[PDB]
Amino acid sequence: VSAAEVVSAQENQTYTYVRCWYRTSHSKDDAATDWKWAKNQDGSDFTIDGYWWSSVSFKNMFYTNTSQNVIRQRCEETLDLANENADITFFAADNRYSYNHTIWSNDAAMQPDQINKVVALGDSLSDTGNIFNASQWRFPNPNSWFLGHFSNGFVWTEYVAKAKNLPLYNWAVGTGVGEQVSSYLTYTKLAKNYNPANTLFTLEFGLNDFMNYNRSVPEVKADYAEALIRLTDAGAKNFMLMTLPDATKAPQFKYSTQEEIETIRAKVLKMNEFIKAQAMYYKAQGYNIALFDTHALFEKLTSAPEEHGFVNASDPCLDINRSSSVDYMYTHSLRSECAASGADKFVFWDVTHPTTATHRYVAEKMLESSNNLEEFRF
Ligand SMILES: [Mg+2]
Repeated sequence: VSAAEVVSAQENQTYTYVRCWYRTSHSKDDAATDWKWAKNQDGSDFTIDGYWWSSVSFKNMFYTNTSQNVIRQRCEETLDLANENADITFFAADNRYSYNHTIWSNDAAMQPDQINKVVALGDSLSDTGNIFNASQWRFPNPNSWFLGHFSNGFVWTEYVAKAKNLPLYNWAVGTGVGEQVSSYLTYTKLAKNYNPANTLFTLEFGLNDFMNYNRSVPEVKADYAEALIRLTDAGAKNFMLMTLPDATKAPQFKYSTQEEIETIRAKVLKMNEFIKAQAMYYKAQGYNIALFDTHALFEKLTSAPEEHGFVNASDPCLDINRSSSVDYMYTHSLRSECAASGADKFVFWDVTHPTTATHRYVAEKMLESSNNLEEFRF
């Protein structure tokens, strides 16, 4: 995008409204959500000033001078739910028909030298709503998956961002990581006072490539190395990396052959050694890298769930008893064991994805790692 098209979009100042989403139930066993327009204390509609921009139709981001904390506070005050599990999220919307557009809060010209946002790249372990908006709010079904998250609540990146009180800008899609990098590079050219050294990047991918597309280990390794080359060349300094959990331990592989399981598992182990090597490579160059061994953690969770506060690591919480992508389009009841224990005691929500309690557990172990993240300046 041209420097003239950047200033041209920035000068096209308007306003929009804020859609405040929330979990309707007080229990995380129920994924259903609803929304209200953010209001001011006087009862008038809350608006934010700024400019829109999109590289392609309906894929709009709204850029505002208003901070994420001010917007979050307006939603909290408007909703007044007395719901400890409200799990509020918010977006820019002109009216009830708008998609859920991400609000980018522009940084100040005089930012201190400290991490001030999280930018996530990856797949369904990280997506907070991209494929959901792209599918017109149909995939995954919003009665059985929490508002576009492939789980019953927040994913690990949201828990990390929450713990550090940082805004989270998500590029993960439940379109490839190379395209997500290109998209991140394009949208941030429209951001004001953007310094990539103040961004904490999260990156996880490879499971979809091995599980769904049967991609070779070298091509996935090459794409991963490419994503880090492109981000570091564009000024990225801070990363949270993770090894891949062995997805063959998820319930969906009850329905796969042993030969398929062994193939995928072998690819995962090879990729994980490469991820560890990549983390070392960037650490050696002076980058701030936090590597967490999610693979080792999932081996423990799936072999001894009781040692980690879980009762079941073998079945989905949802009553899904097959592996079919069609199931993401429909509403499902919880299976009896999960309705009895609560979803906070199951490792898996559906046949593939962790519950939000597992996502929180992973986030907390990641936050602990590298001496409470001693190389990052928050
Ligand atoms: Mg490649």
